[PDB]
Amino acid sequence: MESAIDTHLKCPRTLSRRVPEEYQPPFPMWVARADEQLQQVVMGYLGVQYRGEAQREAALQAMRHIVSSFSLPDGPQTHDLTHHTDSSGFDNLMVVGYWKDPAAHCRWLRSAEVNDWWTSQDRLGEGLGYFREISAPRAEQFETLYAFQDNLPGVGAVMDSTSGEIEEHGYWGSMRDRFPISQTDWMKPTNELQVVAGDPAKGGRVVIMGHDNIALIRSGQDWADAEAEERSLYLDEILPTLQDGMDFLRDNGQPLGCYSNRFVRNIDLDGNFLDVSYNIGHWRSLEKLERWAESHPTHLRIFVTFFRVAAGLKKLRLYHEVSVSDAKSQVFEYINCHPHTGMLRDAVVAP
Amino acid sequence: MESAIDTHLKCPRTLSRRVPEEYQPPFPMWVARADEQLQQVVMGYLGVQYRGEAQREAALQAMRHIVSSFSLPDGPQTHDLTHHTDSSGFDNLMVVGYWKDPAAHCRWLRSAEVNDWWTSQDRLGEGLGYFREISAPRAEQFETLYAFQDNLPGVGAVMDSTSGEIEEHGYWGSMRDRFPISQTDWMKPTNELQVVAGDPAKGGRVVIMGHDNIALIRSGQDWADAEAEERSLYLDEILPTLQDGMDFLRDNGQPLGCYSNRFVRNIDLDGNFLDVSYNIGHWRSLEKLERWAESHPTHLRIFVTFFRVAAGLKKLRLYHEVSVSDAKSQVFEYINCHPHTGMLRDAVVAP
Ligand code: HEM
Ligand code: HEM
Repeated sequence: MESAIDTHLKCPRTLSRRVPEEYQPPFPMWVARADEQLQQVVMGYLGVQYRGEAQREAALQAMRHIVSSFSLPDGPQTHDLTHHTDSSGFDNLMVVGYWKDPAAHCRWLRSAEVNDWWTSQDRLGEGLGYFREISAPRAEQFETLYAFQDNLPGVGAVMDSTSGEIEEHGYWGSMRDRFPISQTDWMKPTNELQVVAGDPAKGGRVVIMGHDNIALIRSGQDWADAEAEERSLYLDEILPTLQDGMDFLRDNGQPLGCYSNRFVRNIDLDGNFLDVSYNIGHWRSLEKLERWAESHPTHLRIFVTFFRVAAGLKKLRLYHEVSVSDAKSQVFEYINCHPHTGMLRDAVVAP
Repeated sequence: MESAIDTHLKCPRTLSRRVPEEYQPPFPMWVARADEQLQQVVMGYLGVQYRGEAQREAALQAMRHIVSSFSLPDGPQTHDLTHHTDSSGFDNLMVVGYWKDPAAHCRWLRSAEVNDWWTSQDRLGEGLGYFREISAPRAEQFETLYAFQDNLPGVGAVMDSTSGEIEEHGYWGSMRDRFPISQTDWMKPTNELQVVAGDPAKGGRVVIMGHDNIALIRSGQDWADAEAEERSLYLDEILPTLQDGMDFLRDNGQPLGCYSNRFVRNIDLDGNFLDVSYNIGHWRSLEKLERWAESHPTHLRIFVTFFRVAAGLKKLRLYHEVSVSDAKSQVFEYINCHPHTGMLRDAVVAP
């Protein structure tokens, strides 16, 4: 039994864990580890938005261009591509790139080939929407939790190794306790999403300024290796409730502090689906997310199922990563996207 | 004319500059430039404190040990060594190291050679004080201003080049306007310096937790190369008033939000003085520092002299660097130092 907080990130606490030192969790779970060299990661979501069959091939070709850009020097270490249809009826292709070094990310982003493409007036006449939602949490500002040990997805893939079994899980509040910064910091939101260039209502190029301690969750499901048994457990017994939860956040999240809820399925560059999905959730604060996860019947129903089946699990892969970031480490930019896209929906015009 | 804010760090402003776009400064001044690869610097002040002639040789040797540690793998790019006698009558040797990569800094800090020496029980029995005051401002969170273009000292030494003449200087508020983060952030202090291990009153090992937006100023004077004329201008006409302002901050700074004011002179490892000095000032916020600089007769007197003599200066080198940093990027640690040392003085015991 180990703490989820890596030894180099342990600090004298000025805030207490939810559970006492004697706490033992109910079943094994693991976290991603990295040594002191991992200072900050960059999580970059790049999207292509389109409407209808009419624009499907153009969208895939734009996304091929973006993914190809990841192969340029200082591109991300790892990436994956997803699709979802939003509540406005628009299709959205999203690729996430992970960097383990923010200087490399910035070299890539500022490079002529990348920046000339993104800043070109030509992006405005292509009948597609494009967007960038980028955050750079420090090592202190994220946590991961896996129900398995090998082949860690998402941010875990850019870290060094897997921990042994960790103490801080199996109770509400445990996510927070796994963030090293929770030792001393409440992670409170300040200020608001703010429109700082363009107009969300009118398309074109729009820049949304972020705010400190926006929480971002990627919670994922990978059933690609499951046999008939675990495949059925997932698709028949977990997914229908999860879908209800994701629809709920998508359609009713605004008053709860859920700025954007996407429920996405991995695809390849031909647009064929893979048996892997995840939520991408942007929240005003970690506390808002905590409230929903611990009280909504959808999440509570699947939480119970997990506790019940966790011991049997062989191939079904369930995990999450959650992070917070500083305003100074966030980018939210949109080109010809509809007004409910991502952080456009809740951005404040004149705070 | 150029902006002080480097092109990659310009943002849509939500806070306005103090002067309008048409403003032209009264005389030329320059800043340090670095490209997008410079993400964050680390400024590490490492000290050895002693009292009396009886501890002098032991203190110089302790500092030789510390300076020799900078040659270890992932040591600082640059460093310099200073002496001052504090108001408590203790002598203080301080070496500053600058890193341009925080991962390198952290590899060095956590290395067995460095960390075993710092954490050893042996440190407590040596009749000397040791301290570390380390901060890591992002590129957005510091500014430099030089009255010259070549051989930039301090943090400038780890940056890439010197700018052309810059717009944002010559008025109160210009320091603030030179910080890229001032485009959107008031840089307000939150919370307080807090004792989180040990007891400042009782020596031994003491850890002080920082707070967001502590301001750190290094304002320097180098007359080493001045011929007759500039040597007299400095030592006869500037220094006596500067000394009065430094004594004021040292002895009367607490109510003003100056946590620590040190006026130090460079030395070699033998303790021979060099003709270079600087202030090392730690302030609750940039605003507190602004108020003092723009209103105190000492600083105002030398400000005026500078305006008068700036056109003539050839060899006398005057400059500053000012930074703010996040609580999560600060270290304030003390071993057997007296209770008025650095951040021990104003640290709150039970906030
Ligand atoms: C297959 C789908 C899911 C299942 C079976 C599931 C189940 C669970 C379980 C069992 C835990 C506690 C883990 C532990 O500490 O050992 C947990 C934590 C959590 N889940 Fe889910 N979950 C799923 C999807 C999601 C999604 C899509 C969200 C998005 C909001 C979410 C939000 C959370 C949060 C915020 C926590 C941390 C609670 C805390 O520690 O305070 N979950 N989930
Ligand atoms: C020989 C010593 C010094 C001289 C001749 C001097 C003079 C000046 C001058 C002329 C400026 C305005 C520069 C410009 O914007 O063009 C300035 C700015 C400033 N100085 Fe000094 N100074 C000296 C030392 C110090 C020291 C030791 C401190 C430490 C507190 C200090 C604090 C400041 C601050 C905070 C500003 C920025 C004011 C603002 O832009 O709002 N100075 N100084």
